Amino acid sequence: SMKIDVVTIFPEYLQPVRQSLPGKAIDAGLVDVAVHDLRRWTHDVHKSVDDSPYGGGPGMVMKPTVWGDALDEICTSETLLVVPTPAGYPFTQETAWQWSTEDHLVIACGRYEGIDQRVADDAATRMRVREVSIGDYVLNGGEAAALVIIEAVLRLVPGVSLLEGPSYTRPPSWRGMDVPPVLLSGDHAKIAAWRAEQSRQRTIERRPDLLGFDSP
Amino acid sequence: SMKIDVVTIFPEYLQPVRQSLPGKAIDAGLVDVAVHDLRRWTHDVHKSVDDSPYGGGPGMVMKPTVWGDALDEICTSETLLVVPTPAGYPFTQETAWQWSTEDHLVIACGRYEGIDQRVADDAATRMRVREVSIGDYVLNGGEAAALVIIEAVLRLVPGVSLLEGPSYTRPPSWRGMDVPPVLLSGDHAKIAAWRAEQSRQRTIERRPDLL
Ligand SMILES: CCOC(=O)c1cn[nH]c1
Ligand SMILES: CCOC(=O)c1cn[nH]c1
Repeated sequence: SMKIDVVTIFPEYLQPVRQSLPGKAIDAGLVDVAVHDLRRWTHDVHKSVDDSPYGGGPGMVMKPTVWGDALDEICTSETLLVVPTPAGYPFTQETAWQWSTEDHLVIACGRYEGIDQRVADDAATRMRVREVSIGDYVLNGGEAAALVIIEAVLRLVPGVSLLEGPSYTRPPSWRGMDVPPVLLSGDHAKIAAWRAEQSRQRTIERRPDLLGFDSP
Repeated sequence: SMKIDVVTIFPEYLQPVRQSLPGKAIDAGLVDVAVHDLRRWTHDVHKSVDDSPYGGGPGMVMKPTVWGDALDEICTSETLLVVPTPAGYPFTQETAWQWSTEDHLVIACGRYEGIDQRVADDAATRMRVREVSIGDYVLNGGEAAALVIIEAVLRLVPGVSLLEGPSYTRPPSWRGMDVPPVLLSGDHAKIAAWRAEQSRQRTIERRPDLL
């Protein structure tokens, strides 16, 4: 069974929920997901986890010491350490398929200004490290990106190109709008053709990059 | 004050949590977020929300009569309707900035196989509709994508290029590794030039597509 550990200063936010895809996986016994409060590894009364950046700039950077103790306790040399960040290598469907065979994923959630770089540098001396982006926008912390990665990966676990065109179900006419009649005909070959053409025009319009063309 | 309505068959999973950024905004009174269970608008005892695809194929497609009623109740002509889908236009930082000044966002979460296309086509005749992808991977449903979109938009509400390089804070030395000396130099022109070169090298290595 696969084990996923998540580390965050917002533990309530990432606590697993029974009625969800990861919730079902856990219940089928196919995965163990544990959430850890980063503040468990702090010593001071005020339990501080970040500080102003060396060299100046906005916001705060998470301290290396606290992350060091957390990952020392949670990770082994076998661990794949996942770190969401706007500056990461791209997380894609290939990435999801690959991670779906892993024994132990640890996901380190940190603020967007970053965890002190020495943390990832240190971890890399003992385990495989993957800093990754799920897309080109900014989140305040890695938490929401962790939830996307967990969804993408777990649905590919055993036992759990081109854009898709429009899809339709009953009734065949609704508010004066009809389902494309080819879909009603039962001709497998004609239906395959119409769907291919629909996918072509959608991909060219919305995602020309996928077909090897310049973006808008 | 911004209003966000989220429509889903997984209401617990999407319930706001106090200990989060969206939870802070809500308690600060900068947004009101409302989560609705789609099953509220079903017709039968089974609370059916999908049905087999015309033309055949795997998976199921969400019913137009059910989503139709739900959006009639929730949306107004001022609504910007958001539909996460792998087939969408890309959601980017530019998109988040645009939506951050909207009065009413409604986010329709469905399974990845899709919602009957006539729902969006119908809605687009009396309100603004945006189908968007948050990245090139497959989720079972739009729920996690909605959390990401809400996160990116809300942090841009008042009150709540190249890649960024490495960042550092105290202590100066840790486990045999020193913060790069130039950052403690007090030469802020040189610091900006060093950070630009770090950004350039990191972008070459991790995202060469951005050049
Ligand atoms: C630490 C925050 O991380 C992000 O904002 C992100 C991750 N992927 N895309 C954006
Ligand atoms: C309705 C399911 O939505 C997705 O799978 C998705 C959205 N953006 N990237 C993937």
